[PDB]
Amino acid sequence: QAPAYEEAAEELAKS
Repeated sequence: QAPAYEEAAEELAKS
């Protein structure tokens, strides 16, 4: 599942 963590995965690499 993706509990508001999959969106942070893109923000982590795109930081």
